[PDB]
Amino acid sequence: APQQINDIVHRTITPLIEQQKIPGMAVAVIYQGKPYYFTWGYADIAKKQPVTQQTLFELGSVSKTFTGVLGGDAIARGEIKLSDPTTKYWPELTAKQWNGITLLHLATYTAGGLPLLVPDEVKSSSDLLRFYQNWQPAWAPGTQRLEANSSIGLFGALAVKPSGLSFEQAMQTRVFQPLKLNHTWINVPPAEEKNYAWGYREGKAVHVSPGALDAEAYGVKSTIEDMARWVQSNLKPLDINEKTLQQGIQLAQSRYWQTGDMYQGLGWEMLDWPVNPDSISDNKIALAARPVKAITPPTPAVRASWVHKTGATGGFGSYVAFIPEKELGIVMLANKNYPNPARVDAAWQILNALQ
Ligand SMILES: C=C1CS[C@H]([C@@H](C=O)NC(=O)[C@H](CCCCN)NC(=O)CC[C@@H](NC(=O)[C@H](C)NC(C)=O)C(=O)O)N=C1C(=O)O
Ligand SMILES: [K+]
Repeated sequence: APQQINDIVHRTITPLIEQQKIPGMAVAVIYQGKPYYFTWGYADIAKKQPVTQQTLFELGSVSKTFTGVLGGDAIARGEIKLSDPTTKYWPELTAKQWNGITLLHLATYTAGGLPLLVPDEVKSSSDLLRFYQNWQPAWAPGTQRLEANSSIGLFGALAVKPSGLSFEQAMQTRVFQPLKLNHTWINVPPAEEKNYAWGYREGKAVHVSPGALDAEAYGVKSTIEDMARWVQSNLKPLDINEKTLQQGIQLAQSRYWQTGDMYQGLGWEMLDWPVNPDSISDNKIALAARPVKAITPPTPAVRASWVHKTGATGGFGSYVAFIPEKELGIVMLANKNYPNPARVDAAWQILNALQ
């Protein structure tokens, strides 16, 4: 890389790895549209496998950006509308609380207090219908935001219903394959297992456990090369040749709701750039309910934005940020779940120094 990039990334990430005891890390910076890669540590401590540009990391909540874009692509295809009632796509959802809950609400965590996780004792398609039928909202729809894998995960499952495809098949054919994300996976194939990093949680090697709507909310594993390509695609959607996908990326960066200085997209979250770095979590907050103000109608993707998403599984911590008006971006993938503020701090320190 150019020495300026080299030096800001290594002076920022080296002490981050130290302080947070991160076993393994990959970083990509996208600087004038062009990726630059950096790796440290181990992907598997016991087997002494290093992190490389081909290491797969669990993206956790960053997976939601893929679900938001796949949903955007389905809207652009005319298969769904965000204004549609949920019940249009799941008619057996007959319980009265669902009257007035739209796909917009599900995609943006505004349905009225759907939980962070679907309960572990929900396995089957009948178990999932009972869970949603029996769920009692705390709030009226479109009033309060509570980040929820049960919310955006249901959005993703319903958004693909009119295509006739499974969620994975729609994701593969409509998002991963057009963007040449050939080492990005909902289910890691046997051939790629040698590249799949272990996560580490209290010294113990761990992968993300199966659960209900886990592909749709937190199930994507990717490399630092494919995640750099995902940032480039989201920075510059008009270079994408597949029309509905280009439009789906644009819809995922539209501003649907405002809480404080943040704006809720489909998966992506946004602030106005330039951004105060204390204004940009899990500083160990298990549940953070916030009032939202509708942006009526949604603002199309603002190029002067800090667009980002954090992500965690038990063993992994991910972070993606980018600034369309500067052609700048960053992906940080780690095999430890370390505090969200340390992620945002390091990302800001890097990108600020490069504009
Ligand atoms: C801020 C949010 C919004 S929703 C967001 C969301 C996206 O990243 N989180 C998840 O999907 C969470 C991650 C929780 C991190 C450690 N507690 N759940 C999962 O990924 C799946 C369940 C998870 N199950 C577990 O029992 C734990 C966390 N794993 C281990 C190894 O102990 C697993 O890894 O298999 N999590 C939070 C939160 O409060 O932790
Ligand atoms: K599943």
